[PDB]
Amino acid sequence: VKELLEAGVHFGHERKRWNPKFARYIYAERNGIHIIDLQKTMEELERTFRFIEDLAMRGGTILFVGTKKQAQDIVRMEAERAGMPYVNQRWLGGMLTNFKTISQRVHRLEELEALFASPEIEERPKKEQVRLKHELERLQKYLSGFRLLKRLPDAIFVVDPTKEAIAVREARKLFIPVIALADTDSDPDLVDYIIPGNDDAIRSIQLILSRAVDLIIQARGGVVEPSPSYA
RNA sequence: CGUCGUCAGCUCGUGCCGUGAGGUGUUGGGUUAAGUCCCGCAACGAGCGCAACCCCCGCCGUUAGUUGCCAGCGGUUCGG
Ligand SMILES: [Mg+2]
Ligand SMILES: [Mg+2]
Ligand SMILES: [Mg+2]
Ligand SMILES: [Mg+2]
Ligand SMILES: [Mg+2]
Ligand SMILES: [Mg+2]
Ligand SMILES: [Mg+2]
Ligand SMILES: [Mg+2]
Ligand SMILES: [Mg+2]
Ligand SMILES: [Mg+2]
Ligand SMILES: [Mg+2]
Repeated sequence: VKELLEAGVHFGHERKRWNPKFARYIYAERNGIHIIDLQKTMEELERTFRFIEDLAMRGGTILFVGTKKQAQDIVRMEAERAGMPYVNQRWLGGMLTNFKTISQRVHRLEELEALFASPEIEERPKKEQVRLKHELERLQKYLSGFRLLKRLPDAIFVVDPTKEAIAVREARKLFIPVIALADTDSDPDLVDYIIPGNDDAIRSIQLILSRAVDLIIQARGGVVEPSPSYA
């Protein structure tokens, strides 16, 4: 499932703005930039995917987090495709560590879908319609990929662990294992199942997250053919 | 009951940070009469306050016509 010229796709990036624990995943540094050893990326993609597989084939949830503008859209696609939750927009504080309270907000979200499907009163004032609807779009913006989470994920997949340090933090306090793609600006030891690759180029964000979702469906019940990628 | 003070404020739940007192939220940019609302945010909500719901005055309509009103008719002791 794994493919090999991801070299055409990413080979990583970032100049000495690096974290030095990431030393082991580096072949050399080129155009004043850290160049990620793909042979290591391989060793890892395997061991990571093995974990991913077992989790799919036991029907266990993955939380997908990415909000850096680059990996932003491709998590709505790729996660819906896996029929799994994600946070696309802002990563609210305490989503895992204070789950039940955050979710108490999704009941509100549902409750608006129900109320605003119609009618059960449109004899409520004009302002209130406006007010309530504005709220509705709101929850929808952050909470959309979140509602699929009815229980604490059995794992979480993150695009930038540095950028999503809070996320990795919340998981570790819960023992929720962490999967992440991570370029050279990252603390490796902080990840359980790790994908040492460029995390800023959508070429790469694409390949890795897709093949992830692919392995997710392929072992879950079915197989599928190409999914959406912006050029 | 006064007062600060009709001032925009004071807290809480759980989360997070801190050995701890405590912090966060309630800070921050814009806006408002206002913790008023907007956006941003390790917070996410909730409460007592703000506001709204009640009374008065301003415009209009309807229900009413006496003890109140008199526009036109008729009388009119000259006082609807
Ligand atoms: Mg980065
Ligand atoms: Mg607290
Ligand atoms: Mg201290
Ligand atoms: Mg503590
Ligand atoms: Mg406290
Ligand atoms: Mg205060
Ligand atoms: Mg305070
Ligand atoms: Mg302010
Ligand atoms: Mg005031
Ligand atoms: Mg308020
Ligand atoms: Mg705030």
